[PDB]
Amino acid sequence: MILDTDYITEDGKPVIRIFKKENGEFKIDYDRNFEPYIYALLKDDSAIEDVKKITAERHGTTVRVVRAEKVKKKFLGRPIEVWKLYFTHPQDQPAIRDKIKEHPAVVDIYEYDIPFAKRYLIDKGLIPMEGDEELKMLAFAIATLYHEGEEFAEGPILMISYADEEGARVITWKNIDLPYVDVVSTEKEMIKRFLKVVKEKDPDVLITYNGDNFDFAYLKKRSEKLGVKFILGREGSEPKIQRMGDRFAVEVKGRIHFDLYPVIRRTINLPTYTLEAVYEAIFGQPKEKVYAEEIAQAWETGEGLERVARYSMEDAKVTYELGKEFFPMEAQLSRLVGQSLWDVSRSSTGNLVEWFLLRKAYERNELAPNKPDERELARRRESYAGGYVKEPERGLWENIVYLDFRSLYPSIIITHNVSPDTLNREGCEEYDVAPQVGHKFCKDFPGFIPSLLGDLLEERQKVKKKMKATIDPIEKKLLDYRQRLIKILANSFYGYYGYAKARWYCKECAESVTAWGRQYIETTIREIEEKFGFKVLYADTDGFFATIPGADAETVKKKAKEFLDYINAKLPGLLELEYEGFYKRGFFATKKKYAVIDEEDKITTRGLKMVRRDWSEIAKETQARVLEAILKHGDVEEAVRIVKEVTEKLSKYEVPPEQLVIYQPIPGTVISYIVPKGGDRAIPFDEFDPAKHKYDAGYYIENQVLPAVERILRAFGYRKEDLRYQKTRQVGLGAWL
DNA sequence: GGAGGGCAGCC
DNA sequence: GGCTGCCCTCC
Repeated sequence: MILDTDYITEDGKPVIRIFKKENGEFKIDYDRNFEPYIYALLKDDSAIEDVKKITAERHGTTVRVVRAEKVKKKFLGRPIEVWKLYFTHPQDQPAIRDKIKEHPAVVDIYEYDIPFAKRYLIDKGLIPMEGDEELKMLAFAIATLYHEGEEFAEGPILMISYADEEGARVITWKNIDLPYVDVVSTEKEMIKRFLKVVKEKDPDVLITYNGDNFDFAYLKKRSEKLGVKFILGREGSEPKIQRMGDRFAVEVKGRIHFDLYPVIRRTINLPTYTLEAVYEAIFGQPKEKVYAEEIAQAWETGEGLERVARYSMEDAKVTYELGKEFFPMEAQLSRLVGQSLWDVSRSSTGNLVEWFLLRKAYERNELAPNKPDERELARRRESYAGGYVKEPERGLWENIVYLDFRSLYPSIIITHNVSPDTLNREGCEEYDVAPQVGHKFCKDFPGFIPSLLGDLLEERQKVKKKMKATIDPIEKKLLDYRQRLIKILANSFYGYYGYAKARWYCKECAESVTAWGRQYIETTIREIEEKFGFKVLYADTDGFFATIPGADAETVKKKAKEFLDYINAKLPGLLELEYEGFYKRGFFATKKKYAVIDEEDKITTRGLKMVRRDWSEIAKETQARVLEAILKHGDVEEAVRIVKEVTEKLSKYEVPPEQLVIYQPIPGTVISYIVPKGGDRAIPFDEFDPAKHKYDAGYYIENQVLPAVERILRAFGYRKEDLRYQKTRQVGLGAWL
C-alpha cells in the first residue's frame, strides 16, 4: 500500500521516493526517470526554437529546457495544441516559468505550479491508502512546566506519554509509584527513552492532538537545548516542519503524522476544541482537565504527582482512541481524492476538490487552467444572487408537510450540463438557458465537471448497494465512510464554482445553479397552491412547509403524496421532490426563525433556542414552557399568561436567585454570575446573598425573559408591552380614576 | 446607521 | 483559503 511520496536530489537530479507498506514490511521505492514538465501555448510553431533557448539560473547553475514535444489536449472542451516543455529538476520550473511566459510568442503557460511528488501520483495513476494493509499506530502526548512570562519551551518537558493496542504508558524523570509509569534520571533520558520506544515499535502512524503546532515544536527546542538528535523518521531524519499559511505542519518521513486537531476541527462542530471536549463528544465519556498551574505546582511541591501522571496517561489513551476513530475515514478520503493521508487530513474543501479534478483532468487528457493571478483574483470578488427565502405566513398552523429536493444543486449541474466548457459554446445544436441570468449551456457533449459529478453519484449508489451485502462490519463501516465522503465531495462542486481561487472557477455556472434552484422551488410552490389548494407557510432554498388549512392529518398526507407523483412526472433529469416529514403543529416567526413538532412530540427549533448568548435559567425555562404550550397544547394564550406570570414574579422578587445565574464560557472555564439592583455591576453567584442583596428585576425582565420569548410571540402579534406585569387596575372611588 | 456576528439552507 | 441570505447586536 502507498503511504506517501516525496523527492530527494542526487547529483542535481530528482529521485522520487515512494513510501510503501506491503505484507507488514516497510519499503522505499525509487524512480529516477520522472521528468518535470510545463505546457506552453504558442501563437506560432516556428517560435519553439526561440523558447528552447530560454535560460534561467538556480544557485549558480544554468537552467535550460531539456526538450519539447507538441501534444494535443482538450481545453474548455475545445481541442488545443500546446508544447510540453521538459526540465531536469522540478525546482527549475519556478526559476524559468516567468521568463518563458514573458516571451512575445508565448500566449500562456500551464500546469507549472504542481508539486513534483503530487504530479507523480497523478501521472503514474497511483492511489495512496489502497488495499487491506493494517497500519501500526502509536499516539503520544507531552506534559510541560509552564510559567506565565517565559519563552516557548523555556520550561522542561515533565512527562512523555504514549499509547497503542498494548495500552498507555508514561515516561517521567521523577519517582511515581504507578504501574504504567517508567522512571528515568533526567529530561534528556526521558526524550532518549521515547525515541527508543518509537524505534522499537516502528509505527506506520504517529497520532497527536495539536502536534503540528505544539508537541513537535516543544520536543525540537528541548532536544536542541539538551543535545539529543530527534530522529523519528524511518530513514533517520528529524521531523520536518512546514508552513501552512499562518500555522505549521509536521511530517515524519517514512511514517504518517496524523494530527487529530485540524481533522476534528473540520469534521465535528463543537463550542470548544479541547482534547477533553472532543473525547466527551465522540465517545460520550468524561475526561478531567488538569491545568498548567496544577501541573507546575505538583512538580515543584512533589505532591499530587499521581493525578498529573494519570492525566498524562489519559491524554495518550484518548488520542489513540480518537485516532483509531478518525483515521479509517481519513484513509477513505485519501483514497477518494488520490492524495496522501497527511495532505488530505490538513486540506480544506477547495483543495480537496481541486486535487480530485487535477487527477481526473490528467486521466481525460484535459489541460488544467491555472490558478488566478492577483489581477484576475480581484476581478472574481464580485458576488451573485443565492437561494430563495419566502417570508413566512404568521400564525399557528396545523398538520404541516415538509417537501424538499433531493440533491438540488448537483442535480441541476448534471441535468443542465452546467460547466465552464459548455458555457455559451459556439454552434450549439441543443442548449439549456438559465433563468434570470440567461447563461446558455450546451447539451451536445457532457461537460467535464457534470460528467465527473454524474460518475460520483453513480459510484455512490454502487457503494450503498455493496453495504447491504457486506457481512463484515469493519468493511461496512469503511464503505459507509466512502459513501458519505462522495456525497460531501459532490456537494462541494457548486461552492467551488464560485470560489475565486479555483482553477475551474465559473461565476456564470455558480449563479446559474442558484437561479435554476430559485426557479424550481418557486415553480413547485405555485404548482402546489394553484393545482392542489395548499398554503405554503415557509420556504428556504430547496424545500418548503405546506398545509391545507381546514384539512385532516391523513387528508394532507394523501394530497401531498398525490402532488409528489404529479410534479415528479414533470421534473427534468435528476431533479426529484421528496416527502421528508410531517409535523402536527408549527409556527414560522420570520425568515430563518421557526419551530415545528412531529406526531411523537419531538420539537425542532431553528433560529430561536440556538441563540446561546448568556441566558439565565429563568429565561431558558420560560422559553421552553412557551414552546411547549404552543406546540404540544396549541394554546398561544396560555403561553402569554406564562410570561405574564413570570414577569410578575420577577417584579415582586418571588423568583429564587438560583434560577437567575448566567453562564458564560471564557481562564478557560464557565463563569456563573448574577446581576444586582446596583453595566459592570454583575457578581459571581457564590458571593450573592439574598438577605443582604437584591437582584435586578428590571434586567431579568427586559434583557433576559422578554427578548427570549418576544422573538417567538411576535409571530402571533404580541409586543413586549403585551407581556409585562401590567399591575392591578385602579378600582373603586378611592382611586379617583 | 453601517458593519458584521452567527446563524439556515445546502435529507 | 467552498457559496449566499438574513435577523439581530455592537460600535
